[PDB]
Amino acid sequence: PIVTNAQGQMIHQCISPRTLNAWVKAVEEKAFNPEIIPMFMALSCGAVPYDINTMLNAIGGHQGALQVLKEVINEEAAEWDRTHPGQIREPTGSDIAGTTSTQQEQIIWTTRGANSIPVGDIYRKWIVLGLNKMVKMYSPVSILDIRQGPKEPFRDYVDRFYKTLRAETQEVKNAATETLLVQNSNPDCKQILKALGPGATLEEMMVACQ
Amino acid sequence: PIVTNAQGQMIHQCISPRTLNAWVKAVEEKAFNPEIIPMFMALSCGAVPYDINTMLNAIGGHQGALQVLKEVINEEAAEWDRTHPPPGQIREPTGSDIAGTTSTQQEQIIWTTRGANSIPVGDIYRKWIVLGLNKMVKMYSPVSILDIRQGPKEPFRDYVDRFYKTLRAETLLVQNSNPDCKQILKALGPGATLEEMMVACQ
Amino acid sequence: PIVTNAQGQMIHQCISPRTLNAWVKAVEEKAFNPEIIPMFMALSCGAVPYDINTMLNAIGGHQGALQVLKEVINEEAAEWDRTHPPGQIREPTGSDIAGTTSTQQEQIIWTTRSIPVGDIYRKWIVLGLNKMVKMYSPVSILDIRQGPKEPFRDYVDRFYKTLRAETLLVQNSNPDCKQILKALGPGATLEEMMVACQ
Amino acid sequence: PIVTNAQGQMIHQCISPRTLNAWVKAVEEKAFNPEIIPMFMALSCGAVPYDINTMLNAIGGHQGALQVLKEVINEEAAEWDRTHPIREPTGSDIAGTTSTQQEQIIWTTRSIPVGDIYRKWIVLGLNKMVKMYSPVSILDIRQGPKEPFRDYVDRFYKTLRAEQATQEVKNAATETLLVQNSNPDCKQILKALGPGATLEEMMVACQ
Amino acid sequence: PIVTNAQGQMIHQCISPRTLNAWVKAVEEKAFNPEIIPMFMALSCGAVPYDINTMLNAIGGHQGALQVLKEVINEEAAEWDRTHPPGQIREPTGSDIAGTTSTQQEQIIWTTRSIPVGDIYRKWIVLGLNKMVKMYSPVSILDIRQGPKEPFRDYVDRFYKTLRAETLLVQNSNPDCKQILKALGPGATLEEMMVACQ
Amino acid sequence: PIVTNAQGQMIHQCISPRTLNAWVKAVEEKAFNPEIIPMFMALSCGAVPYDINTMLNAIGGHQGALQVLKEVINEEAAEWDRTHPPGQIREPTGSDIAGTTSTQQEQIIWTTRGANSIPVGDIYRKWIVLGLNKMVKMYSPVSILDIRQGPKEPFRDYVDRFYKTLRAENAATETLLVQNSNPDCKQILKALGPGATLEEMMVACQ
Repeated sequence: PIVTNAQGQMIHQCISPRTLNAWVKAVEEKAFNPEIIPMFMALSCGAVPYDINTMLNAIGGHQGALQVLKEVINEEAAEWDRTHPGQIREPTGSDIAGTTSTQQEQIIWTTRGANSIPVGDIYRKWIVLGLNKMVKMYSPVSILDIRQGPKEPFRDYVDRFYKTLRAETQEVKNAATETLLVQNSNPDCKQILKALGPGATLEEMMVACQ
Repeated sequence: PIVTNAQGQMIHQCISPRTLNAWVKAVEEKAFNPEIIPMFMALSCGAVPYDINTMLNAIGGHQGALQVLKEVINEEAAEWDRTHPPPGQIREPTGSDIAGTTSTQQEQIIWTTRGANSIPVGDIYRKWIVLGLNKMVKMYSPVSILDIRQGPKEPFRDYVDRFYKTLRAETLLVQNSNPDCKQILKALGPGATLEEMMVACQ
Repeated sequence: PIVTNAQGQMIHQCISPRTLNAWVKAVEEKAFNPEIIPMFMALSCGAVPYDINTMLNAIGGHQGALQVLKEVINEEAAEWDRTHPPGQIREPTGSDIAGTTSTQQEQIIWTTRSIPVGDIYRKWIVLGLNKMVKMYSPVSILDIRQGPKEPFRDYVDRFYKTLRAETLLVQNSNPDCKQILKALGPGATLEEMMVACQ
Repeated sequence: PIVTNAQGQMIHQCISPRTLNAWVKAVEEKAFNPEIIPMFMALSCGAVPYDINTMLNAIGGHQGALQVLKEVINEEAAEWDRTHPIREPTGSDIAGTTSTQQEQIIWTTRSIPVGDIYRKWIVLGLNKMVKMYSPVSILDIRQGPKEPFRDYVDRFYKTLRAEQATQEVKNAATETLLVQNSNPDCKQILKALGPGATLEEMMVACQ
Repeated sequence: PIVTNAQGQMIHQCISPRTLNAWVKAVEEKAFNPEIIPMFMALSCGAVPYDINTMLNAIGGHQGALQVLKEVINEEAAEWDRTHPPGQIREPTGSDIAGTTSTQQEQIIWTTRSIPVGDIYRKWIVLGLNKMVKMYSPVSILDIRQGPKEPFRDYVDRFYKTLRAETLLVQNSNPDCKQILKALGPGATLEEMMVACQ
Repeated sequence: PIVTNAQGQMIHQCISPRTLNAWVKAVEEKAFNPEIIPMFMALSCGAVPYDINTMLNAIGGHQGALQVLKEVINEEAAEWDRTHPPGQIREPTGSDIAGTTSTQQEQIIWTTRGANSIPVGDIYRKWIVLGLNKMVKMYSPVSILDIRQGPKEPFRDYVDRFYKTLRAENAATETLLVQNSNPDCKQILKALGPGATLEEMMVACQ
């Protein structure tokens, strides 16, 4: 990340061994479940591209997934260059990816006074795009084929419903609640849920199926 | 959270990996047992809404539960906007600004640390989530206080813990005690403390 | 706890997640053995009643034990109210010291004005915890007798562990040691006893 | 690393016990898998050559590996002295063998980044070790008859990372083998997607 | 320990959960082997008697050992009162230094006026711990004899391990080394002895 | 170590529970393998002799090794006194640098004085590393001559045992490495000609 010294200058601070190991453990445990996105965003908070590359390269397995991320980064870096053909140069696509830029150069870009480019946040946005492709990828089933098992508790069916929905806005969710959640529930709950009338909250539904 | 830099300015500090894992492990282990409420309040203490959403979004399972929280948060945000109707300075925070959905890290700090009309969006948003979390504690409570009956050979100590654990999730203690203790408990006369009861059944 | 900001004002500081887990693990690991009393006192050091309630409420199990504590707290709060009947803070009631009817800020004003509401509430809880330590004590000190081939070292530790939860040491010692201990007369130090039985 | 004391002077900072043990555990756990390179670069971040030698010398096993590193360091030290005839730092000064902590700070804070240069040399030796402990060749990575393409892709790029470790400009032509060594059911699907399809498009079409 | 607030005054700082567990784990793991002495001095470094009693009281087992320590503390406290008989603070008694009749604040003023009551009380406890280290020493130095096929290096470690709890080294060595050791003449260092017995 | 208080004065700061346990665990796990030397220098960095003695005395086993160290410390302290015969501190003797006859405060004044600053902390660390090296060679069981590749041992593992033993005692002679390899590799290794790097050798025996 970036920090200010006693002198008031913007200097680089190395990513901590704790944060790096926390990221390694997260990818090993949480695979590419939807919660890997906020885990990445939290651990990469305030990081410059130099720090972020350390995180990605430190992952041991999942090398096919990391290859998908690196492909996505090249696409976004190319799109950047397309719209962006003793002072500091303007950052290229590879400069934002930290592959052709140094720690110090990345700090100058984020903290300069005129035309401040947050290269850290942009590169984080590129990686979230690749992670979203992987999160969508390890969830095969679509929200339409999420039907409550004959002897599945309604609590657990609701979690599979919204987990799958998460892998895919706030409003497109509300279209699935009143048309797919009630439709795909098992016959024991569909009778009870339709008996609560329209406009019932999700809380009122989960209690009525307990 | 918020911290002061070397110059004395109020700047954002990212939530620590320690705190984040402590909250993630807590939800994994404690489901929505009653003790999840004080854990959130302790771990999110001093957090801005940006930090708090990271905690909620880091949860892996319980996505149906989190949707109940999002309903409660929107309801409370509506109450805010209703009682807080809408160049150069920051805007006045809306309901969604306190929920951190339409406001940034910097804006949240400006609201909390400004000398004029300091609105603590972090504490307000924590209050909204505790309301949603309280709804979940009742929901994952399996047993009713009535089906907690002492086993024929169950120690009274362990029976008392299952009794008050169930009571926590949402004259009766003596009725549901096993036949051996019921004779002993009624023999202690009225007004006996829980200490006296646990000793007389050991 | 309480801290001073850059302006020099008394403000509330959140109990640390480390300290909270230390208390949670202590209750999980040390049950209600006698050493839970110093553990509570150390981990709740400098805490206002708001902080202490976070500690008690964070415990998952042991709810029967916590119910005994709240009975003790109500009794002590009543004793407070009995002896303590515009623009300034009210005088704290029993429940204000228990943090149930008082806020974080009110608790700081009381302590830093000069009524230490934090330490008083700790005294009430230690009183309740003492009742639980005696309660989970399985064996009575009278039924602590030295095994036939038990070393005097281990018997003494097992003896005083029981004594901690709530002339007899020499009586319940094995036959080999009682002769040696009675031959030293009464008033010999425990060092002299432990050396003479090794 | 280098830090400023209360007076504002550049003084040596002792490497922390946390960082040192993290590196010790990393070598114990990660052997010479490819991810040992980022571990070293992250844990040696901001380090002077004095600090870096403490990390290398703290390793318990793998003494044959360190001898490969020490050969590589001497090879790079010779190249340095050849192109570069306090004093001005020699090749051995960057390795921290003939220079002191204070001298290394003077060089870095003028400006020759002796810490970063010596890290660059050690990454060269560690890359040689990553390639060496790589068991399987990329040619013998073929998709199983009932192996899911997802799992085949991960074994493929695990192996591919291990042998392109010692390469400066990585050879992107080798990935074509992924389609060649894939099982007959997916090769039909992959040849049906034509060349230039992204790895995402391949992994979706084989699930 | 003692710290200075923003105003520059000496105020009490509570012992950290990290330090307290380090002390609890140490006594659990290292029993009363000789290395418990330096462990205590490091973990109780800078502590006032209030802090030190927290450490001792947090120990769960070893209650017979702690009972010997508390005996020694009273003896030293009596010796203090023996040699140390309005508006300002009283002069500290033996029990005041032991933290049994003195508060956190009183202890700090004494040290920060002087009298290092923390260091004195640590010194008294080291006396009791030394009595315990000698007491849990099982074997005497004479029954530490080099095995017939024991390497001299390993014999030396058992020799000085036992010797630490409370010219002989050469006597108790096996016949194979005694020939070599006596043949090196007197005044040879222990280093020289270990090379000649390898 | 030494730190500055709010007043700006040089005062002693107690060694951290983290560092001390790290040192205790290090000696328990790493015995007297060569890697014990870096652990000591890193964990004792910035320490005064008072702190360092706390580290040594906290070690539970290896009391014969510590007895060798105390001889070496006394030997080096004598060398100091031989070459180093009203209001401020005395000048430090050999035993003062070993922390046996000097206090915490005395050690700090010596290290932090502007004029004639004697770094008693670093000097005593040098004496102990000298003794610890003697123990590293001593727990080295085998001599470099009896390190021969097993009949079915992979050359990789033989190289590690070779240089581990060599580290315990700058000769820089690899003539034994090729000589003591098993007959299958010696044929291949001698066939690579002189001047081949260790990388090329380890690759050619895989």
